[PDB]
Amino acid sequence: QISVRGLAGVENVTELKKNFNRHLHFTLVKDRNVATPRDYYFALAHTVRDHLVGRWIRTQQHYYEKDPKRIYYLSLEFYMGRTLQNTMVNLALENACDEATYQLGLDMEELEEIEEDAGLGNGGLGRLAACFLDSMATLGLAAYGYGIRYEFGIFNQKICGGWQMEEADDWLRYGNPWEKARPEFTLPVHFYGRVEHTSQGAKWVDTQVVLAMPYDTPVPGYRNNVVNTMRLWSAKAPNDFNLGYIQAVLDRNLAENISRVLYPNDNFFEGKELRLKQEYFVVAATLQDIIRRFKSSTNFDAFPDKVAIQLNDTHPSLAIPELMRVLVDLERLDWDKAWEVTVKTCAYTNHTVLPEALERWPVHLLETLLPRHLQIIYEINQRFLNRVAAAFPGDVDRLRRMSLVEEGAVKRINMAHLCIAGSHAVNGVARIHSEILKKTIFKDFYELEPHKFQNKTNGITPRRWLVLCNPGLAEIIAERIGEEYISDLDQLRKLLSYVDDEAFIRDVAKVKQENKLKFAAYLEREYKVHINPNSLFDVQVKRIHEYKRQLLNCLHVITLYNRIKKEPNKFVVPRTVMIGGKAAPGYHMAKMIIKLITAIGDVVNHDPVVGDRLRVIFLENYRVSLAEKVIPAADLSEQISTAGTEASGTGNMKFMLNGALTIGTMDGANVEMAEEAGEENFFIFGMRVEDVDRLDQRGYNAQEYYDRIPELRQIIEQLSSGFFSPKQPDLFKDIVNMLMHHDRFKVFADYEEYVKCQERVSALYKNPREWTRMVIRNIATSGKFSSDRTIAQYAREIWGVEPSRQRLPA
Amino acid sequence: QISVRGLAGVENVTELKKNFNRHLHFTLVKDRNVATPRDYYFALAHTVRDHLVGRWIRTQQHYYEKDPKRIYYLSLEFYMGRTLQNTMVNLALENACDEATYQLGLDMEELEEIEEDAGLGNGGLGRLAACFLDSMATLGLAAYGYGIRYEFGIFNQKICGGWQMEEADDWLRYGNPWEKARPEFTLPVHFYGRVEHTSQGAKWVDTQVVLAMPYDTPVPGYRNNVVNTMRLWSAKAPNDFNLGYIQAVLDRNLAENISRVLYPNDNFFEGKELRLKQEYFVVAATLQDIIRRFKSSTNFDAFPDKVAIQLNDTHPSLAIPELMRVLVDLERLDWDKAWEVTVKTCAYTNHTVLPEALERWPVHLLETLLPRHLQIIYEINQRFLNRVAAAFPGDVDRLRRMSLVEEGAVKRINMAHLCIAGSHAVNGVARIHSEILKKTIFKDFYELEPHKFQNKTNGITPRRWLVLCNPGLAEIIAERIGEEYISDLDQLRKLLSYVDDEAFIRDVAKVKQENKLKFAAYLEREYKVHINPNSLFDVQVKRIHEYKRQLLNCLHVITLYNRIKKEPNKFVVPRTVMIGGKAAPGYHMAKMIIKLITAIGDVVNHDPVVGDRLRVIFLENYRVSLAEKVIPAADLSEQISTAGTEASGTGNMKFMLNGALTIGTMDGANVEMAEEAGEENFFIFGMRVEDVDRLDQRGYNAQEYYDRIPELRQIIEQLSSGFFSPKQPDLFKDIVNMLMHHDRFKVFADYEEYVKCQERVSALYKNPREWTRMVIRNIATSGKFSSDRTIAQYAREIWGVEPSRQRLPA
Ligand SMILES: OC[C@H]1O[C@@H](c2ncc(-c3ccccc3)[nH]2)[C@H](O)[C@@H](O)[C@@H]1O
Ligand SMILES: OC[C@H]1O[C@@H](c2ncc(-c3ccccc3)[nH]2)[C@H](O)[C@@H](O)[C@@H]1O
Ligand SMILES: *Cc1c(COP(=O)(O)O)cnc(C)c1O
Ligand SMILES: *Cc1c(COP(=O)(O)O)cnc(C)c1O
Repeated sequence: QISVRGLAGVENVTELKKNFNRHLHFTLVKDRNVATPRDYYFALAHTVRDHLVGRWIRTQQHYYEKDPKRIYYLSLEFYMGRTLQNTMVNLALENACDEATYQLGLDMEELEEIEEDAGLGNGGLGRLAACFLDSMATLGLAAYGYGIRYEFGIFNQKICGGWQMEEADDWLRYGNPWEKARPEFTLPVHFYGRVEHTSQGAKWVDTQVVLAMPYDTPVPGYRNNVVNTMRLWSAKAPNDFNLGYIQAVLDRNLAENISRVLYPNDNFFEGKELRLKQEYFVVAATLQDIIRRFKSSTNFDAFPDKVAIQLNDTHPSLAIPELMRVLVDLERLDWDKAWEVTVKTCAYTNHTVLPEALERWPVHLLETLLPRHLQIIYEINQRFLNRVAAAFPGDVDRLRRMSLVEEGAVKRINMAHLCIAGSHAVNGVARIHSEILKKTIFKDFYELEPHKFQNKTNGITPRRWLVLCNPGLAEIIAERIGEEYISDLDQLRKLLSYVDDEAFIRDVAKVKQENKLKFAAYLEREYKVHINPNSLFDVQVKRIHEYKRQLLNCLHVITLYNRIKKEPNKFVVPRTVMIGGKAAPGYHMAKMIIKLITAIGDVVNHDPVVGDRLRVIFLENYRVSLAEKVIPAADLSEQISTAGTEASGTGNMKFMLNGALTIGTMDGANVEMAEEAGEENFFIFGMRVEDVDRLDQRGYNAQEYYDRIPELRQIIEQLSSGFFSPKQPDLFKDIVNMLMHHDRFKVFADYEEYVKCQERVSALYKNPREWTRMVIRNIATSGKFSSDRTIAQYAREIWGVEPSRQRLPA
Repeated sequence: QISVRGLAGVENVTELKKNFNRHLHFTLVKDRNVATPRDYYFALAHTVRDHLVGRWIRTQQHYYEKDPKRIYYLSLEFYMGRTLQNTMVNLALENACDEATYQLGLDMEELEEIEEDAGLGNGGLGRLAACFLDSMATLGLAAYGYGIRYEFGIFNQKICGGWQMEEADDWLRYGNPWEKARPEFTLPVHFYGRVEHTSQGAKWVDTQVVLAMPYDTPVPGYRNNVVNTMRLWSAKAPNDFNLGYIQAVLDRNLAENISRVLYPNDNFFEGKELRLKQEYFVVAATLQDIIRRFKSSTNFDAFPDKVAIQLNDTHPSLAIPELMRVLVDLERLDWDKAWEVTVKTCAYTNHTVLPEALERWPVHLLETLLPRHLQIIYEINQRFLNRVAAAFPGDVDRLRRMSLVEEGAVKRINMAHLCIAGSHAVNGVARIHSEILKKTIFKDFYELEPHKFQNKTNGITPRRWLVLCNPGLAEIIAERIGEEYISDLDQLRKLLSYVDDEAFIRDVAKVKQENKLKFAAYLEREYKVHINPNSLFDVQVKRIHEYKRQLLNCLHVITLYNRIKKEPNKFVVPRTVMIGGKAAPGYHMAKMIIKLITAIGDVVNHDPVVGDRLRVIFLENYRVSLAEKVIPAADLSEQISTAGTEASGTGNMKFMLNGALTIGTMDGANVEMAEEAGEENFFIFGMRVEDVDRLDQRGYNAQEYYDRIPELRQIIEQLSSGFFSPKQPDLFKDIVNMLMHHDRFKVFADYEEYVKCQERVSALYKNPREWTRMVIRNIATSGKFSSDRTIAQYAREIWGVEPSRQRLPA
């Protein structure tokens, strides 16, 4: 059908059809008389998977022979989404599979919808890791993603009576065809125990053992025949575990719980023992695998030449003391030499400055769980602080500020400080964020070792986030500039030559309109909700958080509603306002925000005076597969975090690539997006970081805004009085109280500028041609935000390896 | 190589080789440079499995079209053992696979040893169910085995310092290629709750739900292209289960524990809640499946014409009240009609008369777990006792004896009484056992309904238990009488014509000698133990129990040792005495017996005066795969249970078929074995059932035997004084005390006759030709003990269906 989807050759189509039938019979043990759509999905998945195998084996053989430097990306989260379409895209099989299934009487798009997301992450951080794996394969790096195979990923969200309910994501129920269990490479991981000091070193003894069993998933690069590995560990009890008899067998669940469930907090630290066990489990199993592979190449001098470990935030920070443990206690290196190797091997990426998100573990937990690691951390701390003391003599407050050990009621270890001390490079994830790190929370460290600090602005893969989810847009682009841009996104700059081209303008607008119709149909079909596809699609999709300010959007929506009710017969640009995202189950305020959004919808969507000029929809169960549907359909991307709080954002980049305009604060990567596109082509509003600092210095008083802005006072009085909750008039009192007296994120301070900026959005939407021209200017300058760019920078500036676009032989 | 193993055609061998290579690459994702023997085993298993698929689909299609009466065999245990060789045997692929693997440079026997037993049973009862499934497929019956897929089967036994240790049997660790998960046919099962009485019937409400997910395993018939199904249920929590958040997800293990582990008791009742949950889980899921299949053929009159349910002991007895529940509460049949259907559908097999093995559940457990079922059982009981009262008016003691409800400290439900009331047929498992049932524990029921009571003497499948484990013997038989006997074992009678044939005599003895050499090599290789292959191999393998009297064997062994020490320079026939079997983990006396056997070995095996004239070996981890090795190697089969205690025995039959002579009491099927072969060709000793009754009437006094038999007194004094435990002289005091004062199984009473009979064994072994002739007379008369005979009797006399030997098309 469309060019970028590859060839449908007769030989290939014939072969796919016979292999589909073979799997249906032999693999699934079904015949066509009783097979369901799910069986058909599985038959196609196995058929496509077979095409990965030769390339997977050959890639891994190639790395064994050539022995390149290996990159190990450690993360507690990999938010992969679905695999079938991505695999077809990267192997150039999409049109052939479409044809084959068509000839068998099946609709491939319908089969694609059966696949479960692999939801092994919370949001941005987990999805970044997934985009990174795609880029590393596409750039030919010998890279491995290491994580935990959670039995239950991020919960499925149901909305009941306007409230979030959680249900378990039993994603493995029907089986996962994309992983390969590797029980033969199972490794032991130790917990608890005690340390004995002998004549020749410390010994960690009397430990409890849990086994780590690996499952490998292939990660195909884009049309280069490279297939890298994501290895995820699963917890298993040893067979003599607890070994009256029946109870001992049932108690194996105590060990196996380590990999049972993903902690569902986004940008928040919950200091529970089970989470710490997860963090050590992934690190301990991974490092044995790394060392095994290194020895199969005595001399650890070369370790940093052959190994890079990248820590995705502090979650795998125990890699640092674990590597020291292994080198010192087991390989018998002297401390100084072990430390040199460790520092040169490890690098740390910071993804947040919010204090409630920073990991600070109680010493007593580490003392009990990981006694040798605590000893090592103390020794690291003493030696580090000796360096600080020599560099800044007499500066005793610096010593307390920089210590890895925080004093107080409960002593804690600051894991971010540990990562900086033990890494040769520390980066933030957007230019403003990296600058904030050097100016504020890591200022002391930057003064001591300025060379360590870098920036690596985040990106997204244009395979998943354009070609896969928006084939219509990919095609009209390819018609003009060819296909090379899919792995070299900077080529989209060539589209600036088409900003006055009437045909291109028409095609860009038609693709958006088709995406909007398709999404509006999806809504009716799966959720019996009826929306106007000619309205402006105004979307904020992301995790629910105070700092992301879904509440500010809410205030705007109520303002629009009140303005309509005040002058019903005046024309306003029609909007469909869509807000979606999950709240952490324990985060009461975030759950209240969801209820507020649905409550606003209940009033607005049923007011006959409003008609279809304003609709407010809560998009349930936002996840990667839903992002792939809604983002291509959006007109306006809401990126409205308080300046200084969103380290980067990546949803922002997805919307830019897909032909939405952005309304946003100068926060995270929004700053670089505006710089690339031009400030004239971006709807920027609100306080900058320096304005937030000025407000904090004199003191934020929300009452001042309430007193001076009548439209804002009206809304607060409506909330307080029960206008949006007639049967429970005091329902939103927690929200009002927070806004009025302890709002850390200054919602009222950006309200006026936000509403005024939204008026400018509506004015531009009234002129379709000029709206579309501004869109073309955004799409054309989105190239910087490819994760191929990001990964090439990590490769050259941190890992010391050169990317390659050269094909392996097929 | 050998005839009965089928053809090795060039086309077939070529095809097997290419499919082996295909699976190795695509299924296992390995190349030949890194593949291990385990990968090679899996490649062969997938290759052989592919040959089952077409026949499996076609068989099940055939039953859908023809709609025969379906037989459902319900059991808590299916002791399947390994599947690879059995599958090759039944599909006539053994020689082709041997050739294919040979050409690939692999030894197929070595690959076969990698497969784990499916150990989903304790011993005889579980293995009977497995032999039955093989026979039902071989006889063309539309039969389904339904059970529980335990995550952990019977424990692996380790011997440490002479003591049994248990370790978990993690049989699924590397995956099970023989099962097919069928998550799409998952069914709900209810627990707890309460009963509400409405205008139109009872309602069971407020229940907790656990899901039952089926896994299907193919059961191939012998060369008839029939492939039946064994469906095993696995417990899954619903996704809203318990739905702070993390704990709710972790607590899913509470529901999933139902299928976690097999209770490891043989012929013993442990009345625990988890066991009751297992019993209901299998019954409830199975009956929904049965009813679904029946409706896909409103009129339940025809149900008994289309369905037979066979209860393997009382473990699935809840089928009776569950079927009533469904028919009355859900389908709204009147009680009398529902009862008629239930009785005509269900049949019960009893496998034990030991009081400690009979299931009697406390009413309070059923009250809490299964409140509606208790109500139904009470109603069954009232209506049944009304029938008793009308038949035997005024006999009030009969009413109390026959009641389903046992009065006492705790009221209990007698499940055997429930099964008899609700079944149209009740059978024992050997003629003497069936007679005991009518004379003793079920006498009252027999008087009320004599027509219900039958006998079905047990059997064993000659596919696994001759062709597979003893190909050498199968071959020399086939050379004389052809291959037809493998599915018509009565043809072995033709071998009586060869009892004076010098060539046949030589071949039978050579096959035994080769089996003994092979087993002696296995011992050294895997357990560094050195045995004399010219000695008489004297073997007792079976679960450790007081009633099976491993202790009586022990007394004989010590007697032989003491006789040697008394006259060292006299000739005695050399013996290797092998005893193996698992003890239930909670069964203290059985664990002490294991320790006694190893302690005797420690003394005997290291006494230089004994030399290699007597060796005592404890065979560790006895299980189906070990039985397949040791049974072909045995000379003498020890079947020495106290008369009246072993309902049938099936090991006895395995030894007979494989060329061992039997020393045994007249118990269980030993009686029929002696009758078939001739008493002259069997070493029979000891009390008959009527002698045991006479002793019980006057009172068993063990001291009398101690006082009159000096050889016996010597042994007891050795045990008591610490001769077999120097460092712990009082180690065996529990054993001595039991023997002397509370031996329910009268070990001393059979001692003299046993020792004298063993002397006759030794005398015959000195004459190889006459020993071998007696062997031929046993093998030749073993035909009755095929489970094909057994199943044809169930089919004709209980289920009302005709067996068929006709091939389905391939
Ligand atoms: O760099 C990728 C993204 O990482 C998010 C992130 N930081 C910390 C976490 C986090 C902490 C604890 C548990 C789970 C996730 N998540 C930031 O909020 C985004 O701005 C950023 O675009
Ligand atoms: O009929 C097959 C075999 O069944 C055994 C048996 N009866 C009850 C059980 C039993 C009870 C509770 C839990 C597990 C197993 N096992 C008998 O002891 C054998 O004689 C007989 O040959
Ligand atoms: C991209 C993405 C995110 C991150 O969005 P932000 O707006 O940067 O927070 C979160 N969730 C899902 C499912 C995503 O695809
Ligand atoms: C046949 C068999 C049994 C039953 O043996 P009996 O001597 O009848 O108790 C027990 N266990 C295994 C592994 C068997 O193969």
